[PDB]
Amino acid sequence: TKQFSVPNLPLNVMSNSRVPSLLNAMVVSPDQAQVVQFQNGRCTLDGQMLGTTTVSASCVARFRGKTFQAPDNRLGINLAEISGEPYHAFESPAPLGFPDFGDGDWHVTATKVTPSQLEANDPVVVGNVQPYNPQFAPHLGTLVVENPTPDQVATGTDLLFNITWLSNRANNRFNPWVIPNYGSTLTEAAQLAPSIFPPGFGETIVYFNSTFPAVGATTHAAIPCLLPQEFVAHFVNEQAPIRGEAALLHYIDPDTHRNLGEFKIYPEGFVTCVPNVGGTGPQSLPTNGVFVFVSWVSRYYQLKPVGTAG
Amino acid sequence: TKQFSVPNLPLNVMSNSRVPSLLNAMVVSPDQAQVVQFQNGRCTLDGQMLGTTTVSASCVARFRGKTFQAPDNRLGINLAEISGEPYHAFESPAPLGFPDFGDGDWHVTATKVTPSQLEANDPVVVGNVQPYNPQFAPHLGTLVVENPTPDQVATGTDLLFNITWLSNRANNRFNPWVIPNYGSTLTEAAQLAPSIFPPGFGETIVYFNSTFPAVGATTHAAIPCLLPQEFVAHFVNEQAPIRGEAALLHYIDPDTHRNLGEFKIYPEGFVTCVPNVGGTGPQSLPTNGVFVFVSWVSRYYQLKPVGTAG
Ligand SMILES: CC(=O)N[C@@H]1[C@@H](O[C@@H]2O[C@H](CO)[C@H](O)[C@H](O)[C@H]2O[C@@H]2O[C@@H](C)[C@@H](O)[C@@H](O)[C@@H]2O)[C@H](O[C@@H]2O[C@@H](C)[C@@H](O)[C@@H](O)[C@@H]2O)[C@@H](CO)O[C@@H]1O
Ligand SMILES: CC(=O)N[C@@H]1[C@@H](O[C@@H]2O[C@H](CO)[C@H](O)[C@H](O)[C@H]2O[C@@H]2O[C@@H](C)[C@@H](O)[C@@H](O)[C@@H]2O)[C@H](O[C@@H]2O[C@@H](C)[C@@H](O)[C@@H](O)[C@@H]2O)[C@@H](CO)O[C@@H]1O
Ligand SMILES: [Cl-]
Ligand SMILES: [Cl-]
Ligand SMILES: [Cl-]
Ligand SMILES: [Cl-]
Ligand SMILES: [Cl-]
Ligand SMILES: [Cl-]
Ligand SMILES: [Cl-]
Ligand SMILES: [Cl-]
Ligand SMILES: [Cl-]
Ligand SMILES: [Cl-]
Ligand SMILES: [Cl-]
Ligand SMILES: [Mg+2]
Ligand SMILES: [Mg+2]
Repeated sequence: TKQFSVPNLPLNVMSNSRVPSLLNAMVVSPDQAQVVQFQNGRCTLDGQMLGTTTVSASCVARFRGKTFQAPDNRLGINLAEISGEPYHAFESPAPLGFPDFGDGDWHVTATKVTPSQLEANDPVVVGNVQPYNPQFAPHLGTLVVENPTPDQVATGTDLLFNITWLSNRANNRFNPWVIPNYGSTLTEAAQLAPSIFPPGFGETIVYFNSTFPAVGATTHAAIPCLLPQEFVAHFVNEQAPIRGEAALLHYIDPDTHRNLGEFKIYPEGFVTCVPNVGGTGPQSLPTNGVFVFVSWVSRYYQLKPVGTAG
Repeated sequence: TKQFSVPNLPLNVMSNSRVPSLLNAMVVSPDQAQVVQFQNGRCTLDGQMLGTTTVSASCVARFRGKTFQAPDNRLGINLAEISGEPYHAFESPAPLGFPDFGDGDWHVTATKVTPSQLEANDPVVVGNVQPYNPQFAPHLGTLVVENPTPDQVATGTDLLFNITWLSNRANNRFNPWVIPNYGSTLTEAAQLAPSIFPPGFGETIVYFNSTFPAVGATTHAAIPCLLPQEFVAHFVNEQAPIRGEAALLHYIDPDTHRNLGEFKIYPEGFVTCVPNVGGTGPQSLPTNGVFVFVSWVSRYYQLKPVGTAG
């Protein structure tokens, strides 16, 4: 009998669930090629996270591990959870929050996190991770940092990594839809968050975008996700049981309470709308509105078209 | 009619409200030398943020601005809000989320954020900010990045800054309690979040600590804050009116459901406990417990001592 709700925070104060950035737009992308299968920002309406999704904003697209010396002055990393708890294979696709961008270089900045190594001196290590490299095995807990600086880092150093920026592979653009190949063969427990297929009734998937230093992207420096991280954290906190086939939301002007558009959020944890034909759908709406739960509805509830005709 | 609550997320999945890091401890510091007056992580129980506190996890201890050339190849920054909205003086102490560490160097990593500047090439600028230097004027919207790399950045470049690490000043240790001098004279509107005084009844302030690359700290790489960021986000979302002089919380083992300790959270937005005499108070409790609202209480409700005798 805990009733379902969404966070009533304005869109442009909530954050991406695949990079640590503010949300500043929502778009649709119906005629786009890739499957939709992000591993971060995946959460059911009753609060079960899927893939590698963490509830922790400060773990989104981070990773942590201990260093070892790999061939040709490459820096191997044995992964742990960002909390420092051990990471074991065969249970999830990768550690919690682990970045899910497969189509380009991760230019990373790391710091030492052992307090005894933080009494003095420069704790930073930088480098790049190439998820398309053959020595990228996050399911089994290991990856490589190419061209580290310093070249020489003592074995067993505990490092916490951030993605400072992403870039395209040579002669391609960087597609932020493409998830990594996590390697191995995943147990049933460690299964990827499923892919999401286009719903019916003229509906198209809604993406929440952030501007992000993603250099050479197909999207013009924009990272899409299926749910704001605050939605993930809200559903995990609430654990409201699913009581309908989908959940109708209204996107409200917060001051004047006018309804700016109708959306559906499905049990599997993604939002849809029906774009006004020939326009950008929700992209033209102001970004300072607030989502509110109206009611559960069935799958065939017909949404009012949102946006302008063009 | 909206009843008060706190997020029922385990402590060690919630995040600091003064740096973007996981919480991994809670401590007390009764014989602490400094006043308690953080500007980030400040929120009333009914959801009014104070100081520079933002609701947005991805704005905590970040800042943004446009570059200009300052004397001696110093890199001046004209601040904006992290959202890119303009920042104007005389309304807040500094932009939303602006870092509130005054006692040491900020070693910062910035990226370009203009999509047209992100089609190719390396978008990173690094440097350090010295909040104790005379050209640090965050209230009026301007600061300086010393020793930038590149040392030549075009004027008017939009940059988003993160604090990669902090370090002590020469011949001192870095005290993370010390807030910056924001400069100028603050209007009534732009007032600092007030300082917090020790409450009675044998209570002492509870700090939520993160391990963080703060080099040479008085705390050994630990950043304290008064509220998890998720508490800030929760109170802003809920807006539950204050209906008592303080709010009694229990810190519950989430599986065994047993009570590990009693705490009070006050309307002004800080947590207290009564340490068992001679011990570290809440510091010895497991960090995977969950805070639960019991009831409103008066200021003179007597907490059972928490922790061990030593
Ligand atoms: C090794 C190096 O410096 N290479 C330069 C190019 O940059 C590399 O380009 C690759 C794709 O072709 C890939 O994106 C690499 O990640 C990228 O290397 C990164 O960026 C450079 C600038 C350095 O900082 C490296 O340390 C870093 O790993 C560069 O290509 C241009 O920029 C990159 C970011 C990419 O957008 C590419 O498409 C652009 O043409 C070229 C020309 O500037 O110069 C070197 O080859
Ligand atoms: C300019 C420089 O390289 N200085 C070195 C010292 O580092 C500086 O120390 C200052 C305090 O005395 C202050 O913290 C500066 O921020 C710090 O400079 C930073 O760290 C160094 C290592 C470089 O990366 C700089 O680019 C950066 O700005 C260094 O002091 C020792 O480390 C620092 C972090 C601090 O903890 C200090 O107390 C330590 O003694 C010394 C000895 O290694 O070497 C240079 O002087
Ligand atoms: Cl019911
Ligand atoms: Cl709602
Ligand atoms: Cl989690
Ligand atoms: Cl240690
Ligand atoms: Cl049903
Ligand atoms: Cl219906
Ligand atoms: Cl009532
Ligand atoms: Cl209620
Ligand atoms: Cl509660
Ligand atoms: Cl805010
Ligand atoms: Cl009482
Ligand atoms: Mg899992
Ligand atoms: Mg203000």
